[PDB]
Amino acid sequence: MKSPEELKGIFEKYDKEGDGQLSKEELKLLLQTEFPSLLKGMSTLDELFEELDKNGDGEVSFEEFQVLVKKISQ
Repeated sequence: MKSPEELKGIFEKYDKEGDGQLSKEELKLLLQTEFPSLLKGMSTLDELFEELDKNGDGEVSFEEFQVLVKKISQ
């Protein structure tokens, strides 16, 4: 891997709303374009936001998303 903190460089940018986390409006976007391999066939719209962050808060911050980035790989 290039850098372990390579995850902070993405989510935070897709946080173009100003809420600390992403409503799927900002997530479905982060998955497509930069993280296609995951949102490229499986894990569709409601299958990535609810798949790993829906503990019941219609939102996905960076640390809920934390392991998210690690889930996008081994």
